[PDB]
Amino acid sequence: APQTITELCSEYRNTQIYTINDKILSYTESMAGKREMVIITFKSGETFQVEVPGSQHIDSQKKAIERMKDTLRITYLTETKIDKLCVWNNKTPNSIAAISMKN
Amino acid sequence: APQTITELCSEYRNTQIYTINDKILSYTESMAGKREMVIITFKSGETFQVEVPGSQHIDSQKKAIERMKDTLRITYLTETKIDKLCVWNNKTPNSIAAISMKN
Amino acid sequence: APQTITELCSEYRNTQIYTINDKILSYTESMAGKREMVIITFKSGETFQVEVPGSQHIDSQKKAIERMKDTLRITYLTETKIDKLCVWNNKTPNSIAAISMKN
Amino acid sequence: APQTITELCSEYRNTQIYTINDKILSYTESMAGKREMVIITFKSGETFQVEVPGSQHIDSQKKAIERMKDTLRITYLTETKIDKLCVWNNKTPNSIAAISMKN
Amino acid sequence: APQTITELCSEYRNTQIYTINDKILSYTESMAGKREMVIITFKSGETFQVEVPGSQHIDSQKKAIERMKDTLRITYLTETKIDKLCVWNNKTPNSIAAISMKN
Ligand SMILES: CC(=O)N[C@H]1[C@H](O[C@@H]2[C@H](O[C@]3(C(=O)O)C[C@H](O)[C@@H](NC(C)=O)[C@H]([C@H](O)[C@H](O)CO)O3)[C@@H](O)[C@H](O[C@H]3[C@H](O)[C@@H](O)[C@H](O)O[C@@H]3CO)O[C@@H]2CO)O[C@H](CO)[C@H](O)[C@@H]1O[C@@H]1O[C@H](CO)[C@H](O)[C@H](O)[C@H]1O
Ligand SMILES: CC(=O)N[C@H]1[C@H](O[C@@H]2[C@H](O[C@]3(C(=O)O)C[C@H](O)[C@@H](NC(C)=O)[C@H]([C@H](O)[C@H](O)CO)O3)[C@@H](O)[C@H](O[C@H]3[C@H](O)[C@@H](O)[C@H](O)O[C@@H]3CO)O[C@@H]2CO)O[C@H](CO)[C@H](O)[C@@H]1O[C@@H]1O[C@H](CO)[C@H](O)[C@H](O)[C@H]1O
Ligand SMILES: CC(=O)N[C@H]1[C@H](O[C@@H]2[C@H](O[C@]3(C(=O)O)C[C@H](O)[C@@H](NC(C)=O)[C@H]([C@H](O)[C@H](O)CO)O3)[C@@H](O)[C@H](O[C@H]3[C@H](O)[C@@H](O)[C@H](O)O[C@@H]3CO)O[C@@H]2CO)O[C@H](CO)[C@H](O)[C@@H]1O[C@@H]1O[C@H](CO)[C@H](O)[C@H](O)[C@H]1O
Ligand SMILES: CC(=O)N[C@H]1[C@H](O[C@@H]2[C@H](O[C@]3(C(=O)O)C[C@H](O)[C@@H](NC(C)=O)[C@H]([C@H](O)[C@H](O)CO)O3)[C@@H](O)[C@H](O[C@H]3[C@H](O)[C@@H](O)[C@H](O)O[C@@H]3CO)O[C@@H]2CO)O[C@H](CO)[C@H](O)[C@@H]1O[C@@H]1O[C@H](CO)[C@H](O)[C@H](O)[C@H]1O
Ligand SMILES: CC(=O)N[C@H]1[C@H](O[C@@H]2[C@H](O[C@]3(C(=O)O)C[C@H](O)[C@@H](NC(C)=O)[C@H]([C@H](O)[C@H](O)CO)O3)[C@@H](O)[C@H](O[C@H]3[C@H](O)[C@@H](O)[C@H](O)O[C@@H]3CO)O[C@@H]2CO)O[C@H](CO)[C@H](O)[C@@H]1O[C@@H]1O[C@H](CO)[C@H](O)[C@H](O)[C@H]1O
Repeated sequence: APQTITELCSEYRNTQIYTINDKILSYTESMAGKREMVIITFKSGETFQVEVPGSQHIDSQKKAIERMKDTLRITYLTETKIDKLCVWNNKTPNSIAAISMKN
Repeated sequence: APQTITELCSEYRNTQIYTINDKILSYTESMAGKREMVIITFKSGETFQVEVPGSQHIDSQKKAIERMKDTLRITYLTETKIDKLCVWNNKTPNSIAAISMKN
Repeated sequence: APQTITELCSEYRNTQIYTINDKILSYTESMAGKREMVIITFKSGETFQVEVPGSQHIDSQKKAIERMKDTLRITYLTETKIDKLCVWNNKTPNSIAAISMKN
Repeated sequence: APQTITELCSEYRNTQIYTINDKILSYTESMAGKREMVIITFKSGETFQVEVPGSQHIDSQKKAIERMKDTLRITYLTETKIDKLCVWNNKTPNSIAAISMKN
Repeated sequence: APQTITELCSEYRNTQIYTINDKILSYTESMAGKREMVIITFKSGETFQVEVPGSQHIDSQKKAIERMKDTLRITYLTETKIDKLCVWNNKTPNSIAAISMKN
């Protein structure tokens, strides 16, 4: 298994590490049908999503998708600095694969 | 996928953006049969619901409805300022589709 | 849909509004078989339960029962003032149908 | 339904009330197979478990077991004083049936 | 049942106690397919994982794996000092079996 977010991110195609080093500026959550998703933005202007669950996801990802949304909300609310995001860059906005935080 | 709440809200009919820019004044939660719902009010006087799950909801929305209720409670309790709500205006009170918070 | 706890509470029989305006004094939680329930008391001496799930509950209430117990715990722990409780008065102690909090 | 932890505890065999009146000293959580359990200790030296789910549990207890572990963690982390524990004394360490907290 | 993390850890093969006595330095969470996992590091330079769920896990562990990831996040966020980790040493990085915290 990978030992860092960067190492994990390299195990995939169409991914890149964004070094954020900042707390989340805005949190957006939708329960509208077909748009069950979370959107986060930063001071940098960069916007990121957790995608709507769909056929691009395998079973093992369903709970992890829910976990990521849980993490984004509590990260937002505690003003916790996110270190890095591993994101897929074939989606608009870029889609969150992994998150890291340092303290 | 949409990049902001406003953009997401535009992908639906009978929706409008309320710019709230305030913490939640009151939180009401019900486990009474056929009224399994949350109601939030603001200082502005405006009241909003998360609807009882029903036939107007698709399967993908069940977990998101529960998420929205989770978010409203923790938002309330932390006195977090809500920025915008995307709501359906063909329900009374208006029904929450999406929420945003800025920091 | 109702716009306030009081309005919601009036849609049912054997219910009444208790104006609490206080934080929870004691929180009791049981995982003993047939007594999977939460009990709360106040400084006023009044005691309230979330009933054990049973045949008086419809399916849509299962998740809401669990939510109400979640809310009672976090409310207790944060010393959050409860405003009102809608309770069923044909149970001993009185059984929680809805809760409100103002800030 | 019972109105206090003590009253609830008396509806069972092999149970006793421990008056703790203290915050949790240590929290131990295991995800090892056949040892999916939580252990808590106190300054008094007394140790308590939430048992591994097994055939001694009825269906209605599955969620309540998970709730009890949730409560123990958040209680530990907030340094919340536990008042009383209703425990089964036919297990080693004694097994948690109910918990109460006063404020 | 075991009464301490050390005692529990001894009921398994390929395990060892790491005495950490420190808060978590970094928290990494991934929802990428086949890498649904959490990684934590410490100031000591030691890295640990909660493994991706797979055939090495029995059914009773599914909920416990999710709980462990919940605990790591909230532990990280509250800067709570971990005391000990029971870890499997036949995985890279070492894989978390149990955790303890003292206060
Ligand atoms: C790049 C891509 O299409 N990914 C989609 C994936 O396709 C699989 C293979 O992609 C990789 C990858 O994601 O980069 C290759 C990695 O080595 C794998 N990494 C690890 C650590 O296992 C991952 C991983 O297995 C999956 O992501 C987990 O589900 O997959 C890709 O190389 C392979 O391509 C085949 C192709 O299918 C076939 O038509 C052609 O004949 O040959 C190609 C070259 O071999 O296909 C793999 C699956 O068959 O498939 C998943 C569903 O399994 C998704 O569709 C994924 O798309 C991304 O999904 C993300 C969410 O998980 C997110 O939405 C991204 O935006 C999507 O692009
Ligand atoms: C307006 C309406 O009745 N919406 C109900 C919806 O109906 C479907 C179509 O809905 C839209 C919409 O809701 O605005 C159109 C959007 O482009 C869609 N957006 C996206 C991003 O896909 C949404 C979305 O797919 C759904 O909301 C997700 O469930 O749907 C609606 O336009 C369509 O109307 C047809 C009509 O049926 C047909 O006779 C006629 O010839 O063509 C019309 C369009 O040209 O019907 C669609 C259903 O097949 O359906 C959902 C559940 O399926 C809801 O019932 C929705 O009502 C709202 O539900 C909300 C909660 O999700 C909330 O309760 C609101 O108050 C409800 O009005
Ligand atoms: C009062 C009562 O007995 N409630 C039980 C309920 O019975 C149903 C009807 O009750 C009402 C009510 O609770 O006030 C009537 C309301 O208008 C309804 N309000 C709304 C917004 O929907 C509610 C609501 O539907 C339910 O609470 C949700 O399940 O129900 C009751 O009037 C009706 O009695 C009829 C009977 O059906 C008929 O055959 C007889 O001959 O005459 C009566 C009078 O016309 O029966 C309804 C059910 O068929 O049913 C639910 C289960 O669905 C429960 O059993 C409920 O008991 C309460 O449950 C609470 C928690 O949910 C709590 O434990 C209380 O202590 C219980 O009394
Ligand atoms: C004491 C005991 O062995 N309990 C096990 C239980 O057995 C049932 C009866 O237990 C009581 C009890 O716990 O004291 C009696 C109480 O009045 C009941 N209280 C309420 C509110 O219902 C409880 C309760 O029903 C259950 O605990 C909920 O699951 O049960 C016990 O009296 C009865 O014993 C019979 C025996 O079966 C029969 O052969 C003999 O002829 O007469 C005896 C006296 O009537 O059996 C009852 C069920 O068959 O069953 C549960 C699960 O079904 C557990 O096995 C329980 O063991 C405890 O489980 C705890 C966790 O829930 C914990 O791990 C303890 O360490 C276990 O002892
Ligand atoms: C060492 C190993 O490979 N363990 C895998 C396990 O194998 C079972 C036995 O493992 C023990 C153990 O892990 O120490 C023995 C303990 O006494 C048990 N402890 C308790 C408290 O009950 C545990 C426990 O029951 C399991 O973890 C339950 O999930 O298991 C192992 O001794 C036994 O090996 C046999 C072999 O099968 C047989 O061919 C040969 O003739 O004799 C051997 C030695 O007597 O096999 C047992 C299974 O039948 O199986 C589990 C899944 O059931 C895992 O695969 C486990 O591998 C580890 O899994 C961990 C996560 O759970 C982690 O990822 C580690 O990295 C894996 O090594």
